Amino acid sequence: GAMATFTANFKDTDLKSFIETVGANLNKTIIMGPGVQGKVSIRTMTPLNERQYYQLFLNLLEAQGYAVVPMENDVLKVVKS
Amino acid sequence: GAMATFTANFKDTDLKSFIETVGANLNKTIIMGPGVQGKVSIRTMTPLNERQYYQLFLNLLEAQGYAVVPMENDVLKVVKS
Repeated sequence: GAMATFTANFKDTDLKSFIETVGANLNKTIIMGPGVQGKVSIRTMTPLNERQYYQLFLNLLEAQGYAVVPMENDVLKVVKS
Repeated sequence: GAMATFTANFKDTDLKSFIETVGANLNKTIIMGPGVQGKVSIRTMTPLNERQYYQLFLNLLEAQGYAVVPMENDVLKVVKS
């Protein structure tokens, strides 16, 4: 039932900037290790609700070789796996 | 990369006018119940995505005593809570 308003359409986008954008869109504080580097592409087929967008982000980062762990006070920390 | 593009800058405007303006920005037709009245000022601090913007709207209205009910054909209904 939740509103489906989240989309992604990135081609060869800087991965750090992508992570920052997603974090902002999810109202999370982002902590990134210095190993977080490179490019990512992702295009949603249809709009997502917030939880589905969060799930996509997790599944994508895992596939990219990045570990993503929640920390106190609304933090997501992303580091090399 | 361009979800977070909603903004608000309203000073001493009619609540009804504010509701209508949000509706237009969300491409939603507004249905208002009786006794929706007031004045509001509100300013976003950074640009918001649709979920964030809608939630800001809901939070503001709830503080005034109003609920929002999505309805069919891209309607938002605003009634006393």
